[PDB]
Amino acid sequence: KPTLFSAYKMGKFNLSHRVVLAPLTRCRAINAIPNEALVEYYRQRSTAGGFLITEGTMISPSSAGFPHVPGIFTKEQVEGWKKVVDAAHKEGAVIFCQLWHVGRASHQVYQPGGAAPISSTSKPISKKWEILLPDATYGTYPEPRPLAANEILEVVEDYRVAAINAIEAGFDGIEIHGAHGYLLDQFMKDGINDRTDEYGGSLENRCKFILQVVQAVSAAIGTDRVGIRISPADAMDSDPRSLGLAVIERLNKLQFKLGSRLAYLHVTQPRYTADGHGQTEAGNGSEEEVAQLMKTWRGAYVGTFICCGGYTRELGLQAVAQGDADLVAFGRYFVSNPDLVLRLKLNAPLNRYDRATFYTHDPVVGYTDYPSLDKGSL
Ligand SMILES: Cc1cc2nc3c(=O)[nH]c(=O)nc-3n(C[C@H](O)[C@H](O)[C@H](O)COP(=O)(O)O)c2cc1C
Ligand SMILES: Oc1ccc2c(O)cccc2c1
Repeated sequence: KPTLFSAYKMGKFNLSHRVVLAPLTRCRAINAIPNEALVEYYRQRSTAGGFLITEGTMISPSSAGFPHVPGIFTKEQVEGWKKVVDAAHKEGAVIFCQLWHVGRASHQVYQPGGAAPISSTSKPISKKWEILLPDATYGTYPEPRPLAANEILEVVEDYRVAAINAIEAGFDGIEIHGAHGYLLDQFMKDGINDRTDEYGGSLENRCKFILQVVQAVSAAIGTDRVGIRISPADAMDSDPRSLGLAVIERLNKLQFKLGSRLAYLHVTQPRYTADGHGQTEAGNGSEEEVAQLMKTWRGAYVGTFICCGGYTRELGLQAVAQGDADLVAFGRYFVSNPDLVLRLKLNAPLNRYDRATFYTHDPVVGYTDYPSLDKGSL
C-alpha cells in the first residue's frame, strides 16, 4: 500500500516519495532573470526522486502582477533557468516550471507602456483587496481590459512558446497555473466571467480557454510533460463542485482522444483553522464539505492527483494512505524548511516561516538562509 514516502510513477517520471514542493512566488528573480539565488533555493530543496514545482513564471510581458518574478519568454530567461534546472537535476530532482498569467490581478506599474491588465471581464478586483507594488507599498487593482477572441488565441500561443522554452531550459515539464483567480480562473469562475460570447456562459464556454491552453502545450511538448493546477472552491463560482468536475471531464476526454495521460491534476483546498494549517476540531462543517469535494474530484479524474493547502505531516500521510491523493504538495512549510522531506520522514520539528520575507527581494535573507537539520561531519 502507498505511503507518503513510497515510490511513484508519475507517467514518464520515477519519484522516490510523494512530498512535493508547491509553487511559491518569492520575488527574488531580479528583472525577471533566474539567478544564483534561485539556483541555491531550489538546490536546497531538491531530493533524489523528489518532485519540485517552480514559482509562477511569466509567459509574456503582460502576465506579471508581482515584482521580480521570473519569466520564460526570452532567451536570457531561458539561460538563467538552465542553471537552476541543472542544479536540481544534479540532486536527482524532477522539476516542472509553473506557467503563470495573472490577468486582471495586476497594476499599470507591471504592464508594458502602463497599459490596462487583460481579463475575461472589464470588472476589477474589488477594493477589499490590494496589490503589492515594486516600491513596497500597496496599490489598487485597476479596471482590466476584456480580451477579444483573437487576443485569447494570442495568449494560448504565449503558453505554447513558454512550454517550448521550458523544455529548452531542461525542465521535465510545465504546470498550467489555472488557479487562485488569475487569468484562466477569470474565465472559469462564473463570479468573474460575465462574457456573452463563445468564451462565456456555459461551463463548456468558461472552460474553453484553459482547455485550449492544455491542448496547445500538450501538442508542443507532450501530454506527459503537462500538469494543470486549479482551485474551484474575489474569485468565486456558484457551483464549485460542478466546475471542478467540468474541467475534469474535459481533461479525461482529452486524454482519451489523444491516447495518453497528462502528467497530473493539482488542486488546492481552503482550510478553516486560525493559522490555515490542518483540520478544525472534529465536529466545523465547511471543512467536511471541502474534504468531500477533494475526494469527489480525485475520484473523477483519471490520472495522478496532487493535493495541496494546509496539509500537515499527519494529513499528508492520511491522504496518500487512504487513497485521496497520489502526491501531497507543501507551500509555506517549504519556505522555511529546505530539507522538509527529511524532516517529514523523521517527524522532526519544522522551522517557523517568516511571512515578512515571503516577497522581499534579498537573495539570502529569508530566502536561502533557513537552516537544514544538522548533518554533522561523517
Ligand atoms: C508566498 C507564497 C507564494 C505562493 N506562490 C504561488 C504561485 O506562484 N503559484 C501557485 O499556484 N500558488 C502559489 N502559492 C500557493 C501555494 O502553492 C500553496 O497552495 C498554499 O500556500 C497552500 O499550501 P500550504 O498550506 O502548504 O502553504 C503561494 C503561496 C505562498 C504563501
Ligand atoms: O497566498 C498565495 C496564494 C496563491 C498565490 C498564487 O497563486 C500566486 C502568487 C502568490 C500567491 C499567494
